[PDB]
Amino acid sequence: GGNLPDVASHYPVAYEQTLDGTVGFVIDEMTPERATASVEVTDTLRQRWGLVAGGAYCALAEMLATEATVAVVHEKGMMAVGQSNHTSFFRPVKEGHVRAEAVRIHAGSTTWFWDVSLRDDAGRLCAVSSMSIAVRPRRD
Amino acid sequence: GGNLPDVASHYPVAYEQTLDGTVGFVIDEMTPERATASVEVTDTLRQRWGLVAGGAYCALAEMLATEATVAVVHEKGMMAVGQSNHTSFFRPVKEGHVRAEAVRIHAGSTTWFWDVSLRDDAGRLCAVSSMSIAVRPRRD
Amino acid sequence: GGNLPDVASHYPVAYEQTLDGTVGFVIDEMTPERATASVEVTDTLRQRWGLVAGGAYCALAEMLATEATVAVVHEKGMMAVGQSNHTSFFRPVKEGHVRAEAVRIHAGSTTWFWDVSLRDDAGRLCAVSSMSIAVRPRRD
Amino acid sequence: GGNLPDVASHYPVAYEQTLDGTVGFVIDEMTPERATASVEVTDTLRQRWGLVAGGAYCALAEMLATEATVAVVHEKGMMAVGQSNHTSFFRPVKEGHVRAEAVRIHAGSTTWFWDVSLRDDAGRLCAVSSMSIAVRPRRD
Ligand SMILES: CC(C)(COP(=O)(O)OP(=O)(O)OC[C@H]1O[C@@H](n2cnc3c(N)ncnc32)[C@H](O)[C@@H]1OP(=O)(O)O)[C@@H](O)C(=O)NCCC(=O)NCCSCC(=O)c1ccc(O)cc1
Ligand SMILES: CC(C)(COP(=O)(O)OP(=O)(O)OC[C@H]1O[C@@H](n2cnc3c(N)ncnc32)[C@H](O)[C@@H]1OP(=O)(O)O)[C@@H](O)C(=O)NCCC(=O)NCCSCC(=O)c1ccc(O)cc1
Ligand SMILES: CC(C)(COP(=O)(O)OP(=O)(O)OC[C@H]1O[C@@H](n2cnc3c(N)ncnc32)[C@H](O)[C@@H]1OP(=O)(O)O)[C@@H](O)C(=O)NCCC(=O)NCCSCC(=O)c1ccc(O)cc1
Ligand SMILES: CC(C)(COP(=O)(O)OP(=O)(O)OC[C@H]1O[C@@H](n2cnc3c(N)ncnc32)[C@H](O)[C@@H]1OP(=O)(O)O)[C@@H](O)C(=O)NCCC(=O)NCCSCC(=O)c1ccc(O)cc1
Repeated sequence: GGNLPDVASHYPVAYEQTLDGTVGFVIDEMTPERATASVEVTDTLRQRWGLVAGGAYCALAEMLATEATVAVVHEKGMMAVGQSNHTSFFRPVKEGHVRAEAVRIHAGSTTWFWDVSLRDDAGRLCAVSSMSIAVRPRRD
Repeated sequence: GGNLPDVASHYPVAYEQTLDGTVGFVIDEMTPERATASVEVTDTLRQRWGLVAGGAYCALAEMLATEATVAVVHEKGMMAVGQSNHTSFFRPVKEGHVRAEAVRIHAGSTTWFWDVSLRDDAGRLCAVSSMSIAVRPRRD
Repeated sequence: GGNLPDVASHYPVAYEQTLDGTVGFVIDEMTPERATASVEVTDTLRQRWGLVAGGAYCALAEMLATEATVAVVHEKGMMAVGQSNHTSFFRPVKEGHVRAEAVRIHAGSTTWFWDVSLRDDAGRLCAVSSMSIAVRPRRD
Repeated sequence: GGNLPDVASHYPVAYEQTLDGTVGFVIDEMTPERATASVEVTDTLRQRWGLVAGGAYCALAEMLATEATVAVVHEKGMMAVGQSNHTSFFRPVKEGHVRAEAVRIHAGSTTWFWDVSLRDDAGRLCAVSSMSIAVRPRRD
């Protein structure tokens, strides 16, 4: 179950069948201000040229940012969803792992912003994602 | 597979095994200025809350934009990779298909820029992605 | 007064003393779904290398997008403000004019999105800005 | 003026006459990895609603990031221009100063990337800008 925050008795999609569980993401640490996650590179994470697909780093970042926000706001009657993701790609990843670290930089009443760094096994900065997370009252 | 441009005799990773083949993306039209693709929504595309993951829209966008660039520049001795992807999420998608249309808006010597709209089965605009593609001389 | 929409008896800053009036922006057309604006290039719009400063195209886009939203939402008791601007720069402008055209692509209850194209005197696409406009109940 | 890097004997436009000189931007520190600048808020920086215009944060960011790149690459025969600017707006600024700190996060051969934070007099983070800078061989 990816070590995601446990905020509800039931979720619509079991984690392992999600896009996230399919490609094998796992959350390591999570606090209100910071969170980390990682994944092993396999072909399922790659595109046909053999590099990790840009959308894999975006998916990693948005799950980490979104769920770190859910962790806080769910018990407050709020829902949180990705509203925008700007990801830039500095160095490709061919194999090994991708490690993500999300740092909360603003927590507003309606929008939280996380900066997510994505590093290879050598610790080099391969991508960054700025995630903006919409926070809204839950619908009934 | 998935009807990508056939520009080389073999590829590092078989399409059906890539992230893109796993989630079921299929390219329909492709021209130097415009390309379309679509995918059937299934759990493998969703996150745990039962909506299509933002990363899925981003990966559909970047494949369509990048591969549409490859189809032109590969024979000219160039490589094309995603360098930035800014995606914004307007309406969630729970089920059906996601249909993408990529329109080329600038074709520089070093950077091509594509705007990709992602629509649900009702035609509603659920996400947009601005793809910047780096075009460089092949190393090998 | 830049032909901005007249929605209030008093504004805190006279338009001519604004950043916008300083560099000489003027709105030409405005509807709920589309709006246009232009400016003459002068040194005040340039940076020290003699090209139009990237922030000039961003300022043009955000005023056009924001105020086209104000035009609709003000009389509804709402305020509208720029929440994010992603601008990409395809060709520099040395002299002449910059013309902007803003197309509304999503109008949500809390967020409207405008795509803004910025063209030179030859009609070439020099920059694009994706403006996301936050819409909130006015404070008292 | 404004304490920019002095890398050439003359410049196309005198700084005091540029957009940047008109609004009063001043660079404080500059190193190959980090740079700071600030500006006093006056009407010339604001829009009509009395808040600092988003374009002002963007122009302060892009000048600091681009000029910090110029200071390194100019002597190597390169030019540096802003190619993308993604700025997000967290808290408005009504008066005081805006202080910017640019941190270099990637220095590629063709693209440098800078993250610029913009803070008010209380130290609060009011906007962030991700600057991508293109680095190319000079034409003349
Ligand atoms: C975008 C947003 C409204 C979203 O709020 P959020 O992320 O949920 O943050 P939160 O709602 O927690 O509020 C943070 C601060 O925003 C302000 N704010 C938020 N909502 C409101 C509201 N309904 N009414 C007044 N102020 C508000 C207020 O300063 C608040 O601080 P506090 O008084 O609550 O301590 C808020 O982050 C924000 O105000 N950001 C700054 C927006 C900004 O300054 N943009 C650039 C100026 S407007 C764009 C422009 O350049 C322009 C130029 C010419 C022209 O003619 C028109 C526009
Ligand atoms: C970024 C890039 C160089 C990339 O090139 P590209 O996407 O491959 O397009 P391509 O290289 O095909 O060339 C497009 C045009 O860019 C210009 N360009 C490209 N390479 C060069 C070069 N090496 N030298 C001079 N101009 C060039 C040239 O105008 C070209 O047209 P043409 O003469 O070739 O017909 C190009 O898209 C571009 O120049 N964009 C505009 C950049 C811009 O104007 N940004 C805003 C101004 S700089 C940032 C700023 O505000 C600032 C403020 C204060 C300050 O102190 C410093 C900076
Ligand atoms: C961002 C926002 C909430 C803002 O709303 P807006 O721009 O003001 O638009 P508006 O509020 O007019 O609502 C449009 C539609 O959004 C939905 N929506 C808006 N607010 C709500 C709400 N409070 N509750 C439920 N649905 C809402 C609803 O579908 C609405 O349609 P309608 O039922 O009202 O006709 C809305 O545009 C939106 O829902 N966009 C889509 C967000 C999305 O699908 N993102 C990607 C999935 S979440 C990110 C992710 O990938 C993830 C992955 C793994 C993981 O573990 C966690 C997350
Ligand atoms: C975009 C750019 C080429 C620009 O280069 P830069 O910012 O100047 O950095 P620089 O050129 O200094 O080189 C950085 C590294 O990039 C790689 N690189 C740069 N130029 C080249 C080249 N001509 N050929 C091969 N690799 C290169 C190389 O790894 C280099 O490290 P090194 O071997 O030089 O030490 C580089 O930053 C980069 O390669 N970024 C990563 C691009 C990326 O991985 N995007 C995601 C994958 S491609 C998009 C996608 O998902 C997709 C999916 C499906 C599909 O069918 C097609 C595409």
